[PDB]
Amino acid sequence: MSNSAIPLNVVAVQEPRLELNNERTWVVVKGGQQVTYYPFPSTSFSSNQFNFICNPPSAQTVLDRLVFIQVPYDITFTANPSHAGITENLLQPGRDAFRAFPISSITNTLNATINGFPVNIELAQIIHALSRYHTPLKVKNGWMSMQPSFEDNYQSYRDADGANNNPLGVFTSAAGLSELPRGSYTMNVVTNTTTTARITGVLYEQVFLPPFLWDGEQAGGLANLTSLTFNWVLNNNLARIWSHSDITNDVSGNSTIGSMNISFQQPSMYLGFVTPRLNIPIPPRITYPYFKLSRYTTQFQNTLAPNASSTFKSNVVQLDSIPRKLYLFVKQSDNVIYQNLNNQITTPDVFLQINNLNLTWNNQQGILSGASSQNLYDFSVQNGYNKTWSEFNGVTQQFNGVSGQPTKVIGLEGGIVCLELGKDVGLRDDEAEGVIGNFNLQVQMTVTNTNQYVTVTPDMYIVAVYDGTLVISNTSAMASIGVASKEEVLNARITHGVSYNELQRIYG
Amino acid sequence: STIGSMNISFQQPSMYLGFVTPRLNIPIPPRITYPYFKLSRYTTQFQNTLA
Repeated sequence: MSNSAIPLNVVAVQEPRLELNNERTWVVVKGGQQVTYYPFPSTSFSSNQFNFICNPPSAQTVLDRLVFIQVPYDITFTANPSHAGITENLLQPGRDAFRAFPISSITNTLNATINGFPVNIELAQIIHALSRYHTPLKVKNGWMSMQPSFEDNYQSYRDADGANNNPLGVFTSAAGLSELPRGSYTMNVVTNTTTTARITGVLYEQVFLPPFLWDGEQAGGLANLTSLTFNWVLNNNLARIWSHSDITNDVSGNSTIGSMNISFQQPSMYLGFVTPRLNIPIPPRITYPYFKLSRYTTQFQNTLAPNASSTFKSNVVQLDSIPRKLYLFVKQSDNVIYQNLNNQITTPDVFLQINNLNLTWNNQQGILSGASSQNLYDFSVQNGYNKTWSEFNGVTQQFNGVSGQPTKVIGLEGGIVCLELGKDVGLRDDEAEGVIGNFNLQVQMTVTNTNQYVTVTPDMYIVAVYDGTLVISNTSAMASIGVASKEEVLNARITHGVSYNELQRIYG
Repeated sequence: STIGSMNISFQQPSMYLGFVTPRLNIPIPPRITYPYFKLSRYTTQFQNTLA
């Protein structure tokens, strides 16, 4: 051991097949008696709102963190003339589904108030890019499975047919022990003929936003609150829930569906409340981790396609405090796909392919500026990305065997960079991962539309998550942001117990 | 719209002030202090639309 250079320290370890001794301590697991579940049916449901005001039973009972709602719903489709006709059922075996996750992207915003100081998030634009980012297969087959859950991986729906991974097919045709497509999801079909379809069922969507958690891994739920209450609002259009394929819409048209309408019934939330036992007392006041994520967004006028490139920058913003990490992507814009609804039902979620990204932290200018688009995909996947290289940088050749038909190129749906803000952006001496303040940000990024048809005006999105303390003591909910002092950040002694990998484990 | 487009001129604008002079008997202090408020507007425009 003390053979080489600077000598080391010796330790020995027993192989797994044999200890055979070590100190084996019997461990009685105990948690409070009486864990019970309630179904709080929403008071004051509407067509543009849902409001669930529910009160904790005792205020001495901890409230478990996973929460979800269920909405019974009803849609009627009908055929437009022309395109007409028309001779196939208005709903098609392989060309039709819910968008994922349905009752989510449809909702404009969600805000739950605890204790009650409100913590709210933006669910329409935030989520579709938040989904890719932290889930392993283990998770996407667990909790995440209650709502349609298969993300759009073709640049255009029309192309997909008929692949083995067409994002909206029947259950049969997803290989054993894997994530099914979104035409897997169960619901009654009361009618289905040409000129008319009409469907019914019930969809379970879990709530996102902290401190309610959509990871499987759990942590001590919020006690000792005195009243909590959720509040959705859905943006007007509501044709966004459904999905479709161009492959059937063909003509000078136009298409088969336009138009159709939805209807909800009594939704209800599902809360859960353990009780701790009279032996072990939980503290009068108690502190929780708390994250806020809020998106900043430019819109441009320039129109680029069907596969031509260009460059863009986004108006400066001044963060109050360093986000713990931020995401950046260029998605196809909102101003379109909110007109003449056929567009709403037949445009996938996917983002444009990135060529390079240079950004500026406070005053720096040109950060990362010389890192290859390949070299952007290295992190994450180190912050947990989860899509093969070919998916990022989305493009894929796939050629045809005859004389003479030119090979066909498909967009494979683009990428979204996430850069953890101290992990690989670097911060001036004596500046933590979240201290006030305040530093400009500006993202200058060149992009390319890889979707074969058609042109698209884009927008840029940048979603930054901040890390604040939140102390819920009944019945106040103070929430200090930028918790560490600038003097405390120098000479805060390092530890060798905690592993950094265990901190990136706690989402987030 | 019918209206487009007009042209506006001005002439010779004049201000009016009122100057009092206090009684010779009663004296005014050589150094006075008034309250003074200062207004200043900060603006951030974001370029998104909603309708």
